[PDB]
Amino acid sequence: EVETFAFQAEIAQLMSLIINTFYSNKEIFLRELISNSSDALDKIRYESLTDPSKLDSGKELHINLIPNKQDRTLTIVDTGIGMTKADLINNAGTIAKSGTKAFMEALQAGADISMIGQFGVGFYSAYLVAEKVTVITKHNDDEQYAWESSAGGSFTVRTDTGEPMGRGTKVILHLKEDQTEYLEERRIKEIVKKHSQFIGYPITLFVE
Amino acid sequence: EVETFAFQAEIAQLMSLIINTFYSNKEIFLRELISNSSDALDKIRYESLTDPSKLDSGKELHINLIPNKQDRTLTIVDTGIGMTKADLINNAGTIAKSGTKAFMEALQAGADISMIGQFGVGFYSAYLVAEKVTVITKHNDDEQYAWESSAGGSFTVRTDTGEPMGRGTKVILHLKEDQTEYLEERRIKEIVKKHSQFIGYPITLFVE
Ligand SMILES: CCCCN(C)C(=O)c1cc(-c2n[nH]c(=O)n2-c2ccccc2F)c(O)cc1O
Ligand SMILES: CCCCN(C)C(=O)c1cc(-c2n[nH]c(=O)n2-c2ccccc2F)c(O)cc1O
Repeated sequence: EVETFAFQAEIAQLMSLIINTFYSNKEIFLRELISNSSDALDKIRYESLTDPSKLDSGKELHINLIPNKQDRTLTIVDTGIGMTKADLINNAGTIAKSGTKAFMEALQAGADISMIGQFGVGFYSAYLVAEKVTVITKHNDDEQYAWESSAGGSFTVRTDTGEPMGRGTKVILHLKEDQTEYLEERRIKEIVKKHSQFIGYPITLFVE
Repeated sequence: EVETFAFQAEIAQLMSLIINTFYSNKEIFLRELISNSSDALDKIRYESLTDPSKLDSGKELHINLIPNKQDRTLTIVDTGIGMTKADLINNAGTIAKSGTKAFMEALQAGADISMIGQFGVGFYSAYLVAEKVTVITKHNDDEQYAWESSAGGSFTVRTDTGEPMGRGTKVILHLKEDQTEYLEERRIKEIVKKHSQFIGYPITLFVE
């Protein structure tokens, strides 16, 4: 039921850098995850133009931010196109390899960690604030999958037995003990207003 | 052979704004066209992972910048995924409508024309420097098409009888008389270094 995969050398090295480098501007993880969600929403919106049945799994195109102080998690939910099992493995493999190489070269040349998104590896900035990331995803052409990594050079993929989401992606950030500010309403509002004010989909910040 | 289409009200209004508003920072058109080319290159690179035959129409993934002082044109060529006839009409229609609305609202609120790309309508910044834009495109699933507009509320689409390009998109900017600086080698190099230094594909500036 649970499949374990080794990250390739470059991605494993990038994840180690993100976890271990001293960098105070951690708030940029939110902008990267929202940007990825917006891109997935653009994809399903575009496909629905030639094929309206693509929206049978859900018409609403939105992003939800769900803080949970009890579980110490910040969840980013979108109703985008979602990812197939192959998409998950390819995005944690071949895509993340070319992106990492180009980004790590720039960091050595004097670039900032905040430019990560320009290299297509923005998702991995989640490890600035999270000790573990769980991704639940559902694409129209596949079953619901759960991807997870606490870094450490590996990730797991399993079919998800949880509540069906219709279509889209849910990124569950298991926050580091010293990073609970990202569970606070005013702090999340501040980051969204600063970095994601022009996203073309409604962003709802859930209250506890 | 030649089909004529009316732009919808919002896009026609955006194109008029771009042509008539006083805005000195025109150089941003290049960044938007290179960004679109990079996105199309990401698309074909991703599709080729599950299907390597997608690269039968060309393996090289690059961007070429071709100035022509005689014809007063700056051409941006890419070997990206290209666009089908439907893609051309949809990108000049439904996609450009939602993007325009969101962008024009921001401009009224105090935003800058330089943020156009965040709204998915970055291509239309070409009209800051061009009096006419011709687009030649070839997608694996369709024939070679020529799209053209001098704004004025309409665009044409025809099957292209020119030289086959294999796969990708060619954007031909017919420059305004006072915008010939964008044909100069040092000026193009300056803009690419400033705004497109981290693009993940080789950018070749052709010499005359
Ligand atoms: C195992 C590594 C993957 C990490 N995750 C979850 C992400 O990057 C990520 C992906 C999507 C997504 N759904 N469908 C789709 O095409 N994308 C996508 C979007 C932008 C770049 C690439 C993408 F695949 C999302 O909505 C939200 C995300 O945070
Ligand atoms: C009639 C209006 C269209 C204007 N043009 C030519 C562009 O926007 C434009 C489009 C592509 C392209 N090829 N394939 C594909 O998917 N794209 C694409 C990329 C980014 C956003 C949307 C896209 F369709 C390109 O390589 C270069 C471009 O300058």
